[PDB]
Amino acid sequence: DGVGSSSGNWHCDSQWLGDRVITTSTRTWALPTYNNHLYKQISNSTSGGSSNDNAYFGYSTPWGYFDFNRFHCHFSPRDWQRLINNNWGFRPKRLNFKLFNIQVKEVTDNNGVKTIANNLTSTVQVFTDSDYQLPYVLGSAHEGCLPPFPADVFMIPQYGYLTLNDGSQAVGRSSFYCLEYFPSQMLRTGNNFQFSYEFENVPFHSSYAHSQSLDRLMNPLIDQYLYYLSKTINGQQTLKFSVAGPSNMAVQGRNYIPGPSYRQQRVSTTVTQAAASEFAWPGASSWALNGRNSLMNPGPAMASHKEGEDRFFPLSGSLIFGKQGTGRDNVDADKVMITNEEEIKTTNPVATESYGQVATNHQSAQAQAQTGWVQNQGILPGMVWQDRDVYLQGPIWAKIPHTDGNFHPSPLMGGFGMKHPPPQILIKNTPVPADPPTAFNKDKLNSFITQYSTGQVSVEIEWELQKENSKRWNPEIQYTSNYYKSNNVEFAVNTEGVYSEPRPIGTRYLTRNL
Amino acid sequence: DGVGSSSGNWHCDSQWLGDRVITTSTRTWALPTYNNHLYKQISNSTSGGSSNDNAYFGYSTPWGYFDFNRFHCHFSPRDWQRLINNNWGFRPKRLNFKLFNIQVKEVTDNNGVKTIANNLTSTVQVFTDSDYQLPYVLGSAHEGCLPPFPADVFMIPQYGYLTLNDGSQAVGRSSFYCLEYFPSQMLRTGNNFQFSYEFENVPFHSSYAHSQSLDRLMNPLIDQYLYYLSKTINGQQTLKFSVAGPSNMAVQGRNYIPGPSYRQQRVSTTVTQAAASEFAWPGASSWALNGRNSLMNPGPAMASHKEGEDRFFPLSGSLIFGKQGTGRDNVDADKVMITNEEEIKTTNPVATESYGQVATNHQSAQAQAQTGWVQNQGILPGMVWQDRDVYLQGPIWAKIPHTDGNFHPSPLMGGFGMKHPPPQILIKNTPVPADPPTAFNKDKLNSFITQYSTGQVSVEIEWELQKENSKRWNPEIQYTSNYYKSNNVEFAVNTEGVYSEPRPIGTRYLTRNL
Amino acid sequence: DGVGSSSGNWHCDSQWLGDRVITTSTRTWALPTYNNHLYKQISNSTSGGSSNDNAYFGYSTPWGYFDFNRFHCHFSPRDWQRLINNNWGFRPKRLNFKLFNIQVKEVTDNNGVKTIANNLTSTVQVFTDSDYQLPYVLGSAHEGCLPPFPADVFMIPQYGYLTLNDGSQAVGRSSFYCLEYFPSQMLRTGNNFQFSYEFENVPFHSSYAHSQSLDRLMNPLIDQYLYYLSKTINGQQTLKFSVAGPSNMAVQGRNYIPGPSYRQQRVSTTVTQAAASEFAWPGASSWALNGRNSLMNPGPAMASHKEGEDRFFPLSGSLIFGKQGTGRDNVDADKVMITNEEEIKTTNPVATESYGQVATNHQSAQAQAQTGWVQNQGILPGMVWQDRDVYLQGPIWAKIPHTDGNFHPSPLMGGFGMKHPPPQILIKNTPVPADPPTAFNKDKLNSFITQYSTGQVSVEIEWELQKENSKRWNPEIQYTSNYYKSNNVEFAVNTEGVYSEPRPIGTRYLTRNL
Repeated sequence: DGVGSSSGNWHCDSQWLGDRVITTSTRTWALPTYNNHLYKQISNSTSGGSSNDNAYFGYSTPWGYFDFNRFHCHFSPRDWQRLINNNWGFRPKRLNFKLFNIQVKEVTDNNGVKTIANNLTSTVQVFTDSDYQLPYVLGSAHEGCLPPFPADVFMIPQYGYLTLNDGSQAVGRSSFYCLEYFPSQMLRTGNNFQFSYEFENVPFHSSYAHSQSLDRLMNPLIDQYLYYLSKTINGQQTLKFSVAGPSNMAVQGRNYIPGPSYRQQRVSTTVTQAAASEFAWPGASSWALNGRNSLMNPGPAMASHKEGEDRFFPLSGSLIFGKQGTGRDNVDADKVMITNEEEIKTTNPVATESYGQVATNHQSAQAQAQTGWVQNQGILPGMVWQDRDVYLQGPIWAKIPHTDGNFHPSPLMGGFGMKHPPPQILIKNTPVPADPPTAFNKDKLNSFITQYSTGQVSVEIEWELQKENSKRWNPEIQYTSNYYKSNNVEFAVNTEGVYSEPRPIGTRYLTRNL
Repeated sequence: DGVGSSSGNWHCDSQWLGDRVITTSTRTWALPTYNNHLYKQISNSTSGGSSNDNAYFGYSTPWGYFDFNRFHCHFSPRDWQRLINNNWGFRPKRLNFKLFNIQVKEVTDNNGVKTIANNLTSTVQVFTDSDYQLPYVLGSAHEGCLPPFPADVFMIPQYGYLTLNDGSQAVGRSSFYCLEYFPSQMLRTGNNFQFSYEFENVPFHSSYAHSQSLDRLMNPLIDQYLYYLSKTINGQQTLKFSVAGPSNMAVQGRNYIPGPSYRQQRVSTTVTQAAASEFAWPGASSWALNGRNSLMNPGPAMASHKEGEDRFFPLSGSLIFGKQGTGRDNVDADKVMITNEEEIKTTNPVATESYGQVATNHQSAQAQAQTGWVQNQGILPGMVWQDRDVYLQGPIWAKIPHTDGNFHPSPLMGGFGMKHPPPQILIKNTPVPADPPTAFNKDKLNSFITQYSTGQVSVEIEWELQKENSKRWNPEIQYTSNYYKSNNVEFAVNTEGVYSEPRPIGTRYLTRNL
Repeated sequence: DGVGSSSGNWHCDSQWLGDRVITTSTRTWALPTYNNHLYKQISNSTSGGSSNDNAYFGYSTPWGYFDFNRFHCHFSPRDWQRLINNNWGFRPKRLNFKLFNIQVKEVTDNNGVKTIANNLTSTVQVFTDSDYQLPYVLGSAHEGCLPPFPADVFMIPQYGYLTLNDGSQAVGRSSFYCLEYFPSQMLRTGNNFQFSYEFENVPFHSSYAHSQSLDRLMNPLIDQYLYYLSKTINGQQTLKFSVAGPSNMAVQGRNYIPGPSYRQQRVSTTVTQAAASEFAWPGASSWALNGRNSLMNPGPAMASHKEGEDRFFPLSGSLIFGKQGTGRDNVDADKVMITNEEEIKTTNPVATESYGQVATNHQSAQAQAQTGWVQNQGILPGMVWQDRDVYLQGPIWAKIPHTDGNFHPSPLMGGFGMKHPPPQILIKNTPVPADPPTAFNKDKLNSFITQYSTGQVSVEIEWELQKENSKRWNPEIQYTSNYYKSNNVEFAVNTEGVYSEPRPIGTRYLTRNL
């Protein structure tokens, strides 16, 4: 429109209908100039790294991008509490995104002092990768998302991507992408940008915990009409059979079995434990691709620990969040928040235990029957399992890789897997050259006016709800704040205005039968 | 129609529309009399074999069959080059088949000299197994398909099938099929045969190579909001956590993991390597069925070798084609063409490497953390993979076995899996008895006129194309002939008129993101 | 239709309308099996040649082809005489082609004796290269055309083509063409083939000789109003000028100049001339392409000899025809017929003379004026010329090479140049395999029934005529037979039934002004 007219209003609210909840969040963003308007080839050689498992090749772009792939970007703690305490499931339906109130500033430095002024004629470029023609980086748990607290002003992360690499070198199959080779809208201070997106059909997330275990689905009062091998010896091959009943539930015939497993090493959170060695990488569970070892993290959805063993967690089978103010490198256990998936112990195997035992020979009068531990078990017919729970500060969705085949493409870090997820939204400040020389020079200009941009961003997502119809008589487990006095209110600001999330919040508090 | 009128024309051409390509191929065939018009029980006893893994029971029929289940039967090398260099995928849509210009000949031998003359009144019988009531032998990479060179005249292979066997003996469940118990059209020299077939819906074949690896999908500039266990000891269980970022990509959380594996033994193509033993069968990867060991060949789609290790190939995990003129038994490595699947190293594990490592115990102050190699890994949720590539001389389709359950029924040798593939087309010369005795004899006649038949066969297949919409800036890898001078043109005839295919041609040259 | 019904009639006649003449010719042809149904790579190595100017690479096909690119294939000598004596020009308009009365024979040899019998069920394949996708070999003066005498039975020439070569080797850019990769009609004894072709617009051939010379177009009674430099010296630079008039026609100003030239060495037909050396190749005029020297033959259209010098002919600037019964190698001059282009001496320069003289320095008081002979002269503005005359036994048309640029694409051997000439008509006997073995063998069949085919071919061409409207008073020169007695009639059969053409007949007997 014009310089003196706002191009949008501040929309931040949650609307709770019967089977739907609509979340709207608005944030103020700041966008600097990245790479000084240049594309730069990057690799482990340019970052000084030399281990082959950490080798890479790719490019850093002068473009930024908008990321809102975390639940706390849309749900307040109270809204999250309502969702998890009142619904058996939820899933995103549609998306509305807006950019408005664009403000481009120029920075001039004379001597140790910088002056900031408006550049009303400068432009900012925005486009969406609706055709998914660029590498998708929103499927990784990267920082730079919209802040959970609406009052926080955030910096737009720089967009970068990786391609095929051989050590620090590239190959002929490696691809180079120029983001200026895409049509993009150019916005001055009076312009705004908006688009709508429809989520593809995805299953409802399981925001419930099973009230029954897979091995306890039988009637505890009635025998089965099936027999099991009880005895074998007299005290001669004396085969004896008995009815499987309530007194021996472990040997009863069952129609379904627990889901797959990929065993994790076990770590205790108890201080004054002596470790026998440094094992964080040597003892790690891991998968190899083209000679590169990657850590299995978080791996298949498995129960974090057995009943009563909350002190143990899988070495890399659980999401680890950092508390507010936590450092980047080598922080203590009390500075991080270790999530656990104990709710899925009713259907999924324990992460730090073998799946089971399998016969490994033919027993005879000369050879005793032998069994072997199954540390990793693939998918078998009749298996049932629960996917990893999602969290308030955890990811929402991920892009299913474009491959010939996949099985249960639920993101392993939690969330909804989609072939066509919300498109990447890329933003960049248009370069503004400084005064050029009065004589023609064919070289590209390298002198630009120092600029940055700021504005507001709004994203609205409609969520579909799956209401609970339980006939359970006794009250359910519910997420609740603790009344006991404390120096600060949980999920609030401190005396210095710092917002903090004191604990990870799952979704599985209500119960339903298996 | 009549003796002196052709029943069809020679159609051999390729028509390239926008999203579709129509291939038409015509060949001249010759059909002899098989088994002297008899059905014969066959087994490993009748072929003199005595190893139980090679034991069989079945029947050889006097019928021949038409096979066009190889890509070079329909695509010329130039058409194949266009398809692979300009399309991200393709799949068959519909089929047209024709038999015409039937010519039945009689052969008479007087003394060391044979005379060939037309038998205008004799008939040839043709029918299609549209109901799939006969054993399907087109799903195996058998010889006898239409020649890649249109000028070559080919011999129709004899139809045979196998049933249940116990050693060299049959069981009560074994089935015997009489092909004369089917309605078939009888054609004289003036008649022709034709039918149309519609391919069932199949996914597009992946004629692309990924430009990204599964372990390099993150933004190389932004840290994750997740932590990993870095340290453990002081130099006391001192648990330390760090942010997973660009400097350590191997430990970053990931949503998807590489596909399944079934490890192959590794063989070097380098001459003057000393082998430690004869291992081609003892070292083989293998699966057992009812006490019979079958070689795992080609097995699950896995990367043939790591980067830079082209000299290595899996022992039986790759398709091996023979060069023109190559012998049948014990030929050298230079007489065969070893295909490789290096393009799928971005998503599939290396065939000659373990899938990864899994924890095998509980670490403590007394026991060091232990890990074990995963040589075989089944399907797990979140896995993605690419199927085996198809080749110009490789198979096109296969029949999915009629079973209660299957997973990703893409043929392991490459191609399109279908419950209802193109039906088997069976052809046989009608027996023409010689002069019978003037006195009645109840025994079946065993004196027949020596006959064979010849004619033309045409098959037209419409293929749907998936065009590429890449935004890649740098040029792609393309299949191209080499300009450098040579004695012969590749994919052409020699000075003796022998057509040869000098190398296997895949389909994965273009690139797309993962 | 049927075995016992003719598929066409014998049409051979000429119809003379006002401005059009329609020629129809029918011939009986015989087609053997070429290369034993095989494609064969050929080169100068396979023919034993080692000079680099004669090096080649290409392929010989089992296909034959129909050629009627000679005027005597359509015009009888009397029709040719009428055309040349009554018309100032002519050009082809449209074409009708027919194949009918197909007869396929099988040949069996027992011991030194061959038996020929009909094979009523065998087929012959015919198609036209209407899209010009195959190398065009009809643009060369090759043998194998329809005989000039309608009663002669001719053998169909074998089709072959050449591609890019480096010595006896090929390069990556070399192309291999399979003629079975084209749709073709298959004809039994009852079938026939026909198609129509429309000639693209071409200029009328000049069937006239100019009655004026380019240097004698002025009025012989009137002076010009232009002056020329007559004198220079006194006997001091004394410049003198004079009027150019009838007394000095050589110095008169002229608006147009004779056409281009490329000088030929001069050869006398007079016996008992002593040559100073062997010069037939060393003295030859020639052009080089990629290091290969090709003879300039027949080169640009130039006058064969000056007035009264009929004994001289250019070394390779004239078409040389062989008399009936003339051998292939090293025949005497009386065994060949040397054509001459003396009719174009009025506009074209003499082939064995320089185009003219050009100044080569600046004359002064110290340096005498110098001139140099112009042995080769390119196109200049104001040039006019006549193209090479066509002959009764000479070629009719040629295909203009598909190139970015060309100038006056009239074929240098004479005729009409067309981007889309009459398409090549290719014919082949369908291979008929002998008795195949009773056991399947994957190799292509190499045992075939010995066969050949015969039939009639008819071609009808409509020619447009350009009538003469001369006001010349005295009678014109006309082609006429000589009344004087001779042992045989010219253009007739001998006592042994051998038809002969005793002399080449041009088209330029009538006259018109320049």
